[PDB]
Amino acid sequence: ATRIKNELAEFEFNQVQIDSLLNLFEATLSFVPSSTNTKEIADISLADHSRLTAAFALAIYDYLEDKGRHNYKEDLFTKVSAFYEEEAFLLASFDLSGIQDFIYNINIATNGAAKQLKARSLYLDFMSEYIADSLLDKLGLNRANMLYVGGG
RNA sequence: AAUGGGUAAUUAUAGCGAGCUAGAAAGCCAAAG
Ligand SMILES: Nc1ncnc2c1ncn2[C@@H]1O[C@H](COP(=O)(O)OP(=O)(O)OP(=O)(O)O)[C@@H](O)[C@H]1O
Repeated sequence: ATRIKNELAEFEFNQVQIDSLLNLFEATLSFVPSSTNTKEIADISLADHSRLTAAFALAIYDYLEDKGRHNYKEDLFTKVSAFYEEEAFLLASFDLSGIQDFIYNINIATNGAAKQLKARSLYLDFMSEYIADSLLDKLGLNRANMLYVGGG
């Protein structure tokens, strides 16, 4: 808690610093549970649970501000079981193809052998990173919605 | 007693039965670019 209070003080809430706050949770709160007085939710960390809750809560707003509603107590608080059945979320994805054809393009008599092998598998890691972080600001979203990123 | 003859046994016994050092190096290539 003192690690939180030292870095939450001198801090600004904007898209410039929309992303340093997430690592402040994903490092510090990475092992702290959520709602410990329970019988089922024993393993959902507060770094992940706050990351998913902020991921959904933006997507309700982009689902509702496009349909044209402005009040939030009749389609959320009373029509909760209707929203439990209402399809309101996409699970997007992507798949970067041709990764090993690009990484393992090394051959005998390659003038840079291991440096190009360590660069190309890092290059496609940033490319798989930038496909995420450029789709989210083309939209109105950010790194909470990205549930995973890996090898493509 | 003379005289005629040799007869049987053993045919090697007990051990050691290989030990240690080396078990692929240097180039090409790749690296350095
Ligand atoms: N960035 C990466 N670096 C290293 N290895 C990777 C990377 N991305 C994927 N791989 C490895 O390559 C395998 C498959 O990669 P591939 O490019 O065939 O994916 P894919 O095209 O989605 O395959 P499929 O068409 O069968 O779904 C994975 O099992 C993974 O181990």
